[PDB]
Amino acid sequence: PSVFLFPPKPKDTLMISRTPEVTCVVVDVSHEDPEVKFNWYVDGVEVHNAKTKPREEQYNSTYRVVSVLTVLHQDWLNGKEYKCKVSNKALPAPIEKTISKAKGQPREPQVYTLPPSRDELTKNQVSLTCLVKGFYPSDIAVEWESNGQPENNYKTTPPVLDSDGSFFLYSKLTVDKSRWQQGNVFSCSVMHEALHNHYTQKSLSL
Amino acid sequence: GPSVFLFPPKPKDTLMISRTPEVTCVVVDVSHEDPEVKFNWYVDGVEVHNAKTKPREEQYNSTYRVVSVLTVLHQDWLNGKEYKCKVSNKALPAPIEKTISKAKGQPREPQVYTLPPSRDELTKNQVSLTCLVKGFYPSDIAVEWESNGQPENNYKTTPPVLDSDGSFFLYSKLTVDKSRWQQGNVFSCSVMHEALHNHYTQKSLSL
Ligand SMILES: *[C@@H]1O[C@H](CO[C@H]2O[C@@H](C)[C@@H](O)[C@@H](O)[C@@H]2O)[C@@H](O[C@@H]2O[C@H](CO)[C@@H](O[C@@H]3O[C@H](CO[C@H]4O[C@H](CO)[C@@H](O)[C@H](O)[C@@H]4O[C@@H]4O[C@H](CO)[C@@H](O[C@@H]5O[C@H](CO)[C@H](O)[C@H](O)[C@H]5O)[C@H](O)[C@H]4NC(C)=O)[C@@H](O)[C@H](O[C@H]4O[C@H](CO)[C@@H](O)[C@H](O[C@@H]5O[C@H](CO)[C@@H](O)[C@H](O)[C@H]5NC(C)=O)[C@@H]4O)[C@@H]3O)[C@H](O)[C@H]2NC(C)=O)[C@H](O)[C@H]1NC(C)=O
Ligand SMILES: *[C@@H]1O[C@H](CO[C@@H]2O[C@@H](C)[C@@H](O)[C@@H](O)[C@@H]2O)[C@@H](O[C@@H]2O[C@H](CO)[C@@H](O[C@@H]3O[C@H](CO[C@H]4O[C@H](CO)[C@@H](O)[C@H](O)[C@@H]4O[C@@H]4O[C@H](CO)[C@@H](O)[C@H](O)[C@H]4NC(C)=O)[C@@H](O)[C@H](O[C@H]4O[C@H](CO)[C@@H](O)[C@H](O)[C@@H]4O)[C@@H]3O)[C@H](O)[C@H]2NC(C)=O)[C@H](O)[C@H]1NC(C)=O
Repeated sequence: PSVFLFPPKPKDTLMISRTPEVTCVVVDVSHEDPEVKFNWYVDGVEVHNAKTKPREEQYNSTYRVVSVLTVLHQDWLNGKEYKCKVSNKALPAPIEKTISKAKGQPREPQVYTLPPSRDELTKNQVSLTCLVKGFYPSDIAVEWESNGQPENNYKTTPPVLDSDGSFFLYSKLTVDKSRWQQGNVFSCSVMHEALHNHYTQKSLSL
Repeated sequence: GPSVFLFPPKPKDTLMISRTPEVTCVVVDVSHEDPEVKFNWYVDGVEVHNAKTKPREEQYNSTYRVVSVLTVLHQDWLNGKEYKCKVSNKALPAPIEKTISKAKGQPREPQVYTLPPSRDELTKNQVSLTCLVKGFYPSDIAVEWESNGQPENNYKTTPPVLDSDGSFFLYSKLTVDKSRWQQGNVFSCSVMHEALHNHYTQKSLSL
């Protein structure tokens, strides 16, 4: 049996309206031993808010038991430490897995929008590029809009550790060349904890 | 018991006949009770005997580590031949087998575009030169920066990202002093991929 611990979504922790949560996933539970017990602690103090989602039966005669704990936005952003304690009959000793936010001074991202290369103008579609660099930690959310409507044909690279100790990434939005040439306005939206109101956007148009 | 890992060649090694592409089979957690290890190599299911096995190395956790390296032909790898490493040990109920090959699928030619720094970034001491590569399959690729015939140092490249059409794309960012950019120096982004003619292409960028 193995224990995995997953952090909340960056967008959930940056907006008060949303609900962030820490997920503790237990895999490779055998048929003979389906009993799994969960204990949650926050900086040592034990909490009792966790809930256990229904367990799945996978393609190899095992079970995946998942426990979810809701966290406060400010506790996570302050660097509080969350640990998941798992006990099972097959285990010799209880397993403890620990997670928290990355430590360090947060740094404000810089957002630049880049128009399509002149070479790409011969194609039927063009690439709109959003460059975000110099931010820390790596938790971040990027979205594209146009006239207040979310564009959906975009892909974002994972954060990459830059040479100065910060992170950078690129986001690529693909639109029809006709939409670009007509003067439409496209925006790149960035959410990070070091930004004022955790939000900024840069526009891009011909 | 022992665990087996199988590593593919480096992309530059398969794309240039001057270099030597290799496939590495690694066996870890070999106990002192049964330190003997045997390797059997198979190319498309046919056994080969030109592999080089290196003497076992004792790790500080009281376990041995044995490595076997097979040299491959460039055209064999690019044609999708499967390579199989078979590891035999007396502590194993059965031999362990691992197979590796190039990703299946029709190759697609990369498109390379160079993007100048954003006008907003010109207020900084450092500016960002962006190289965009998209539409390539498989994801094995090499991206390098150079200027005036000499390689550049301060560049980073993102991992390949699966796009919406089933092909890959990535970005490479070169960081230079604004003074060098504004003086008209020419920076070029060179890309190595199997779908390219001569496996090499180059796109320049300057002011
Ligand atoms: C028998 O079957 C078992 C189950 O069957 C399934 O498993 C597969 C075989 C597959 O074929 C399935 O078809 C099959 O049904 C199987 O159990 C396997 O075991 C695997 C390992 O043995 C394990 O792989 C690991 O996966 C994790 C992450 O897994 C997530 O992502 C995958 C996709 O990549 C998802 O498919 C999966 O469901 C998991 O989902 C993520 O977790 C949650 C839950 O969804 C999400 O978070 C929440 O999301 C919600 C919304 O959905 C909310 O947003 C909420 O707020 C969130 O919290 C999360 O988003 C999901 N992810 C995504 C993308 O959506 C990988 O991380 C593992 O990679 C490891 O790689 C190295 C190599 O060892 C490890 O070292 C490393 O560990 C850590 O690395 C850190 C580095 O940063 C380091 O700091 C740590 O110290 C280090 N830890 C340790 C201990 O070293 C990584 O962990 C790895 O690939 C499979 O996930 C698991 N199955 C399932 C279903 O989970 C058995 O193997 C199989 N065989 C046998 C013999 O039993
Ligand atoms: C006893 O100790 C062994 C050696 O550890 C070292 O020595 C001891 C004394 C300590 O000092 C250690 O701190 C020290 O590290 C352990 O062996 C290790 O076992 C683990 C698994 O149990 C192996 O992890 C696997 O690593 C794969 C990648 O490994 C490459 O990259 C490593 C750096 O990140 C590098 O250290 C490796 O040597 C290897 O390097 C590549 O080698 C090839 C061929 O030589 C080259 O072509 C590449 O260019 C090299 N690349 C680089 C970057 O250098 C992972 O891919 C792999 O993950 C895969 O499998 C897991 C399942 O386990 C999947 O979940 C995952 O998705 C993925 O598919 C895995 O993590 C590790 O490599 C071993 N170390 C060595 C040196 O071989 C023993 O485990 C330990 N025994 C016990 C009981 O503890």
